[PDB]
Amino acid sequence: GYGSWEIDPKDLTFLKELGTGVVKYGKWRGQYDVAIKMIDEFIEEAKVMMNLSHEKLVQLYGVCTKQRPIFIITEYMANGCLLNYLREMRHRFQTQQLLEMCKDVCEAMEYLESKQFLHRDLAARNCLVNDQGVVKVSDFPVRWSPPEVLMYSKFSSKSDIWAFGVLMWEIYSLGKMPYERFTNSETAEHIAQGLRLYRPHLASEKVYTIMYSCWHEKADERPTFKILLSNILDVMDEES
Ligand SMILES: Cc1ccc(NC(=O)/C=C/c2ccccc2)cc1C(=O)Nc1cnc2[nH]c(-c3ccccc3)nc2c1
Repeated sequence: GYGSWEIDPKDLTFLKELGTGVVKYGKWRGQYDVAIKMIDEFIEEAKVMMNLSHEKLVQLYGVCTKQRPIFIITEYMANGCLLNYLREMRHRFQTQQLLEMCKDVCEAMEYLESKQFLHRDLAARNCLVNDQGVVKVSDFPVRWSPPEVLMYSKFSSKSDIWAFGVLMWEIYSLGKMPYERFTNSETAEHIAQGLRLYRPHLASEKVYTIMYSCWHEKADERPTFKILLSNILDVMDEES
């Protein structure tokens, strides 16, 4: 048994399909909006989620494991995927809020960092946005990877840092694909040569400094999420 995490499937009301396992929108005891994910490796995700809880991380509500198919149930993020939000919902946010989106993600990642947990696929496509426009972290990505990952499969806290910088770039470019004119192969070559993503027009020089610091050639020279959070706050205070 999964203790207090076990949900009675009878308490669920399915309403709409969200993405295809299969994720659906519904209500839990007719009161709470939820997302429901249908299918040992699948249940591994839930176990990870039972041990992680933060305001900017998509929250597990429970699991249905006594019935096939098995369900994983989370909070419902009304505005969907961050990538699509950036591309399709620009009428709903101003330039000042771009940094707030970065701060939301940075807070989630600082929490993960403190738990010595690696995300390994940080990108806008893996973030969700709620009804209030709050961004939360959810769940080969060459364009989000540092040279040591592409060359040696060297994953660390510093590979999440690199990926975060690319995410910041995604936000400030309003959801452009990083290295938009290159293939994955070309991107890897260019990254190894020390080429870096240009400054998006919406990014001030101080904002760009933050994202650029995430892309230092030497992993050990990249900041931590604790440092990045303080930098973002400082810029927020100066530019707002
Ligand atoms: C159901 C489910 C189960 C598990 C996970 N796993 C993690 O979040 C990982 C966390 C994590 C793990 C480790 C570390 C960090 C984070 C996610 C989900 C999940 O897709 N939830 C969801 C919520 N709201 C949504 N809104 C829309 C939408 C709305 C409108 C349009 C389109 C789409 N789709 C949604 C989907």
